[PDB]
Amino acid sequence: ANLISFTFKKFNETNLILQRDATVSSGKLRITKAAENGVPTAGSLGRAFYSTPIQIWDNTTGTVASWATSFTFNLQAPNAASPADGLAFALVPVGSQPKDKGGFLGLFDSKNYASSNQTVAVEFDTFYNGGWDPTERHIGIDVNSIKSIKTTSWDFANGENAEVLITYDSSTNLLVASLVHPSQKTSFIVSERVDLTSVLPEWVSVGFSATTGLSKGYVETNEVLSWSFASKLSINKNKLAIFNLEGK
Amino acid sequence: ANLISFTFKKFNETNLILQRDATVSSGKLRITKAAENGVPTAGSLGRAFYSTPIQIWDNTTGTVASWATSFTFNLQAPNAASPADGLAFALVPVGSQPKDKGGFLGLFDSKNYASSNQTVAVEFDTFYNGGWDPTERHIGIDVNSIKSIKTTSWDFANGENAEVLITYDSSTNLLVASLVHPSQKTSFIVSERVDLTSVLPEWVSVGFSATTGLSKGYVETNEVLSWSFASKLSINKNKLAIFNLEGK
Amino acid sequence: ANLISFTFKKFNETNLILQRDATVSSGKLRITKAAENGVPTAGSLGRAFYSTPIQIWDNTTGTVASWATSFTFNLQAPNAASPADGLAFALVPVGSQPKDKGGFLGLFDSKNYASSNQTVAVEFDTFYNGGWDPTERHIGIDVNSIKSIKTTSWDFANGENAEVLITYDSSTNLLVASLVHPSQKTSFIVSERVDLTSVLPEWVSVGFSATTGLSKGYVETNEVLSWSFASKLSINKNKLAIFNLEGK
Amino acid sequence: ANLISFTFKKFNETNLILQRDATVSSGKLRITKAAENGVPTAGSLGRAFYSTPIQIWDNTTGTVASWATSFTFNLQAPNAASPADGLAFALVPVGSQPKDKGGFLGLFDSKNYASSNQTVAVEFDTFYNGGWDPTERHIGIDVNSIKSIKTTSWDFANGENAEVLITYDSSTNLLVASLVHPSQKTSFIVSERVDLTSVLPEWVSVGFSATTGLSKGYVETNEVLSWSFASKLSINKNKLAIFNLEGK
Ligand SMILES: OC[C@H]1O[C@@H](O)[C@H](O)[C@@H](O)[C@H]1O
Ligand SMILES: OC[C@H]1O[C@@H](O)[C@H](O)[C@@H](O)[C@H]1O
Ligand SMILES: OC[C@H]1O[C@@H](O)[C@H](O)[C@@H](O)[C@H]1O
Ligand SMILES: OC[C@H]1O[C@@H](O)[C@H](O)[C@@H](O)[C@H]1O
Ligand SMILES: [Ca+2]
Ligand SMILES: [Ca+2]
Ligand SMILES: [Ca+2]
Ligand SMILES: [Ca+2]
Ligand SMILES: [Mn+2]
Ligand SMILES: [Mn+2]
Ligand SMILES: [Mn+2]
Ligand SMILES: [Mn+2]
Repeated sequence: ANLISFTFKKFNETNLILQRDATVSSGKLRITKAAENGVPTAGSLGRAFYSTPIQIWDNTTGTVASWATSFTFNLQAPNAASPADGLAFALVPVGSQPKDKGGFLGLFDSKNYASSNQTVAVEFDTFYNGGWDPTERHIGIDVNSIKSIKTTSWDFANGENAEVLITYDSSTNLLVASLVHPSQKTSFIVSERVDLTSVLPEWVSVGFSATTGLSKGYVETNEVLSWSFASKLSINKNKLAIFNLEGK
Repeated sequence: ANLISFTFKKFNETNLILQRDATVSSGKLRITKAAENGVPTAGSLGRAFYSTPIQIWDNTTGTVASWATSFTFNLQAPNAASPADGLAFALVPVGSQPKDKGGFLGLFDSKNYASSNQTVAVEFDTFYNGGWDPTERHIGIDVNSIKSIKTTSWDFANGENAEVLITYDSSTNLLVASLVHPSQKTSFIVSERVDLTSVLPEWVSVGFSATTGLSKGYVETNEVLSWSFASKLSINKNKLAIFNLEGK
Repeated sequence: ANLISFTFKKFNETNLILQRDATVSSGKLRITKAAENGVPTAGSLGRAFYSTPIQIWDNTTGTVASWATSFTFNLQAPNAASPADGLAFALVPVGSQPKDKGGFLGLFDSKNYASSNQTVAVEFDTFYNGGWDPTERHIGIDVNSIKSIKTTSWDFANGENAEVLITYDSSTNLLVASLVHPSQKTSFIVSERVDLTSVLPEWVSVGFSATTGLSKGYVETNEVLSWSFASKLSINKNKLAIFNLEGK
Repeated sequence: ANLISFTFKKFNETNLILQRDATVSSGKLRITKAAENGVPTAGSLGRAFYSTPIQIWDNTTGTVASWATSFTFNLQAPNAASPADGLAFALVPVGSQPKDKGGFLGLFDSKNYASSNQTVAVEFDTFYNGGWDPTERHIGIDVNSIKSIKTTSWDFANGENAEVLITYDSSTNLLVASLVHPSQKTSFIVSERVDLTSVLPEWVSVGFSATTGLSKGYVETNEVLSWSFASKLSINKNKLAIFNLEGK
């Protein structure tokens, strides 16, 4: 069985693929733009992916990878009544480029299903886009669309660390995503069946995408403090307890 | 840093401490009694712990272990309208013996706080005991009492696998417990601050406790299909993504 | 696949089976007796095993475990021209008791093959017993006999740390043992085919055995500073890179 | 602490940086050219490195990474009396290009110390270059020169798998390299102190380099069957047991 894993407790440019406004500052992955004084700027889009492609499924053998990722993020809004747009963990084709900003989170073009995007994302959505969104802040699973196939309520705590765990089990095709705000003692969970052989190419880049608002005042930070990933592809035909010790 | 981990995809008597009705049958940990025909029996109590003690905190250094556990369980009731009582993952003192059966799950004596029990448990409670329980099936965190310090709703699916992840972070003192029913695509999550140095002895046995009803007809299986554990104790002063690959 | 591992950077009585003179002092596993002033005593025998049994092979499936262990030891002799006897890493039957002291290292009765001992050991032999030993200090593989089936020269550095790696590959039946003296930049290696299904019971205790001389003046310490173990048993049919990081 | 690891039981172009003749064929990394009939060709040079750079030391904190790698290789010569030249595991600067072929193994220019190459390599040298080589087949440690700073005898078994383990301990600055031929039950070991902060840049590519002879008839395969790597960089201040299970 082929294995790949990593743990970034601090970040570095050298092992990341940085796109647009995404930047490493003082060991922190700052996906969207912040001023020298620490003011988040509007109209920002940023992306970061790991420098090594991950084989998510094998066409010749029919094997599917089981994988898990954990990260700690922090969305900090100067004014909570007006922030946007959110951040997401995504699997994209290898040389994949950013798409629409704002509510599309740098990952999608529109609300309708476009299979040629070949993108799976778990979004953490700070802004009510209504054109497609549920009423409150939510975690969603995005398959080739910004219009999540399933969501769950997220009691987002402004400027407070969120510790995320996303797991994919090959044998049940189940994608699970959970968020914890340790300072609030709150927790949230989403689970949906996703067939990755239907959605993603055999090889993907894993990482993050985030945006700020399309208006001057709708601003927030989209920072990632730590990140851990592990994947296991069987040859023919994920120890999770040991994995979250690495990251969250 | 001292480390300990294991993964049981199948079970064996030889590395377990079996108490009361708990038994290994065909590689499955059957905590409570089942007939030769496969009929769950009432009035049953069973416990299983790992044969090696886990240091959960160090008095001399002040260090606290971070740990994670994942398991898959299956509660199967012939009649869903009348089952009891549930199963729990517990940390108990090393030579610890079973307590009250039924709604006390083999772990506690009463509803009031008794610190000398020194027991932390995450319960999966199939039965409304009301004397202390919420109205529906629930996951709860038990600290020296059967009366959980916090609960969350559990849409229990009869005879369907439940994949559980329990994590404890030393730095935030946060115990998180999540349950997934992959066949239903449902998921549930509980999080509460627990100071283990206040609750548990330095050394504990980790494992499971379960009971059937205190009436002839209130019967269910309490089976554990797989189990994974990992713990990390720093010397002075948990990679989770890699851990759940091991178990769930 | 069933997994078991641990890493002791410091030692504790609570997760060990201590036999005879073996003792934990200031986080160090002291296999043989030392005075309050730090003087090693003669005629000493000591043993330490992990509290959880390891399944080394499965009779019903025919599967054999692959395993690896790493430890750092220190043999300190007041007078190098007169020390004895050495220390060994051993796999013994579960409730196994010490045997002959001195040159037999607490593991064997005699030089002739006795299959009922069911013991595999990698010895680090400080003393020329001649009755069976090579001329100089040696690493040997012991199968049911103190008379090694294969040895290699060991340029033992008195009172200097030795970092050991022992690996067993199920698919090649190859036991490899290596010793490094980092302060000397020296290294030594032994490899021999051993069929464990022929030698060991299905379940074993893993750990250490050591002895001091059978004369007043032939004295040394037999200390173990750190210890790491991992084993993997397939269900029906070892990552050494990551192992020795955690390991050594 | 930042972590990185992988295990290739089979190979893929997508996560490798392939240079010159190096190619992936049927899941095997074939470093040097082979004909369609399976005939090794002369005058070949090939290199393969992992697509993610490894931080081997940190200038700002003074921290040095501990790392380990394990691989299985196979050198197959049609005529043993005339093969060349060998293969090596190397750490090179990130965008580093191949150097001289033949006896220089694609890694070096000459025998004299050139610090600007910034290359550490463990060589497995099939050919007596005399200009710098010991008389028989050898494992050597190469620091900025093809003239090894230390070697050891290698009883090379033609067309037989060699299982290699290379470890670097930050605290002792010790590089250890061992080779096992499981079919022969033979083993070999080399150890030397290397200060990596003196030799390598902070970031390196890890991987392999190999060459065939500079004469028509001096031909061999230089195949790598599996490969595992793990590295650990502390923030301010390696479990080998578990590593070599996943590893080898
Ligand atoms: O005002 C901020 C908002 O502006 C909308 O036009 C946009 O679609 C939203 O995603 C959000 O950015
Ligand atoms: O009838 C079944 C029930 O009986 C009650 O007396 C008991 O307290 C419950 O835990 C449950 O077992
Ligand atoms: O005096 C030292 C020696 O004494 C021998 O009789 C004994 O067999 C050796 O193992 C060694 O201990
Ligand atoms: O002919 C075989 C040999 O030829 C030499 O000139 C060369 O330096 C050696 O590396 C080897 O390839
Ligand atoms: Ca939105
Ligand atoms: Ca109850
Ligand atoms: Ca001897
Ligand atoms: Ca040469
Ligand atoms: Mn949304
Ligand atoms: Mn309850
Ligand atoms: Mn001997
Ligand atoms: Mn050479």
